[PDB]
Amino acid sequence: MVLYFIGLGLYDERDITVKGLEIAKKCDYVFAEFYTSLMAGTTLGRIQKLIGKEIRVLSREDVELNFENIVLPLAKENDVAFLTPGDPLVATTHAELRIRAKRAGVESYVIHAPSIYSAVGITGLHIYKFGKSATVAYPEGNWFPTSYYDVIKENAERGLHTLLFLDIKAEKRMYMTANEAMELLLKVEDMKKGGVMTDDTLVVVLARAGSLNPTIRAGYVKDLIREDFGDPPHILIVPGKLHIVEAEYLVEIAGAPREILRVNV
Amino acid sequence: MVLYFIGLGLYDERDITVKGLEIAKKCDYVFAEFYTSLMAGTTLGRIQKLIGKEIRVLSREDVELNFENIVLPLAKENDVAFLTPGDPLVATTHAELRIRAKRAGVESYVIHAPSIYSAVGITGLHIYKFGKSATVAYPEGNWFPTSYYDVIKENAERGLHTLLFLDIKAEKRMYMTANEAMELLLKVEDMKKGGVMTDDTLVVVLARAGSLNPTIRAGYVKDLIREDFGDPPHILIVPGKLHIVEAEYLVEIAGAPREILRVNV
Ligand SMILES: Nc1ncnc2c1ncn2[C@@H]1O[C@H](CSCC[C@H](N)C(=O)O)[C@@H](O)[C@H]1O
Ligand code: NA
Repeated sequence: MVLYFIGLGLYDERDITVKGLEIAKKCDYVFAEFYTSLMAGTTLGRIQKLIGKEIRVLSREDVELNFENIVLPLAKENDVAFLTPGDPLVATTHAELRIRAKRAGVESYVIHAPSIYSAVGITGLHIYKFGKSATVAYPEGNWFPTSYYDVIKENAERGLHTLLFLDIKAEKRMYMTANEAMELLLKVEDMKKGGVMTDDTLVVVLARAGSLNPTIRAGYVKDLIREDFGDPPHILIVPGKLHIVEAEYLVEIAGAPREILRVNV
Repeated sequence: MVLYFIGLGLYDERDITVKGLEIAKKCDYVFAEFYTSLMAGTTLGRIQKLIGKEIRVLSREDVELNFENIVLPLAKENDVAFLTPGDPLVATTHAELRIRAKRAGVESYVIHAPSIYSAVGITGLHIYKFGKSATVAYPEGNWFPTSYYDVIKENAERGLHTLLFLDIKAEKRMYMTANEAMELLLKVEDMKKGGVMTDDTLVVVLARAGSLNPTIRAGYVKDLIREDFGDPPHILIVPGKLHIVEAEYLVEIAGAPREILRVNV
């Protein structure tokens, strides 16, 4: 009579925690969703092969609207798992599902997994220096999202880094690139003109974290906006005031321009 | 010729990822450090057993001062593993170790694992609403550090949550409790009178994240300050103004008082 929210990690099926694999292996029913993020280094088959169970993949609608009609019911008489990319409660609304579980008299547990939210540490940027986070959403019709631009502004004013989750349309198989995010940022700059994002702004790109060779790059927008960072997923980071050691790492590991080593205190 | 930075996860020996365990098992030498943090739900013995390798522990001085003399030499002719609690490179100084590897002509790769930075998602608080993070340090002698107080003030002022790491004397295996942290904050409030921390301030406590049975509690300092949250480690969070969905979660899952649905939303 239990429901397990188990994270699968960043890139491939091996990013799952041992705890997660052992518990999933013994669950009667295994559900999962692959719309909140993209695990570029694996397939549904490989995950099934690793867990030894058939996995019923759910759509956003199946979850957001019928989680308690598709998953919870079985959880009352069985050990059920619900898998998700990265960590199941980071930058998703899956947390609210634990409430649905409670109201259906189902016990739920959470098994964490490596998340892009902490994996940003590989960029060399002090993780405690990150401020509010935001998402760069794809413009739709006449609707053009811009809130993420103000978030960057507020963080930068306080010298804090800004982590930018990039949009994803799983059904359309669309994964926003750091390039598309930079384009959208420049366009919003022309509108708000707050001097938040310009050709000379320093940015950091992390692509395919979790893989053995993620792409880690830092540089000025003017130089990175057209660079090829490889297959998605990508996140874009707008650093605040750098610490000298953050700069050295960006230069030594992310190929950033040597000149950023000279910080203006 | 290869150095692997492998994260051990949140609480016990099963919190390492499958990728990290397999790679660790294939390494000729395996180092670890338990000065940045400890794995409160396991032992060096249990981890050694799981990896099936002898694990040489390294002190803070071993890493910070002689990493290139103890670890890198061996990595030039073998596959070496360097294990750390949580997610690698989250501990402020570890990133520059990758620069040392580069200069020693050694290749390095990062194998991620869950970190408390993403694990706090289990509190039900939206991850994007967290602002700058801080650590609560014990006063001693004539030194009374209080920057963590200003961090809270600046985040809350912008409706952002503040993740507070509590002091730890790893070597002496001593932890600071959420209780002690709350007492310190009131003491600081009294000194700085900035109206940031009072008996009526809402806070969240997360203990033993990673365990299947963590302690998640939310309430006003006046009611939680002397509450027993159990064995360490403890994580204290000072939430900013809450979104209704966050409050409902704290109420239904963390046992927070209904009062928050009207007072803190
Ligand atoms: N391996 C990876 N590399 C780079 N960005 C990633 C990533 N995994 C997720 N993301 C980023 O996060 C977005 C999904 S947001 C959901 C995040 C997920 N629960 C987690 O814990 O990571 C993606 O569109 C992308 O911008
Ligand atoms: Na943060």
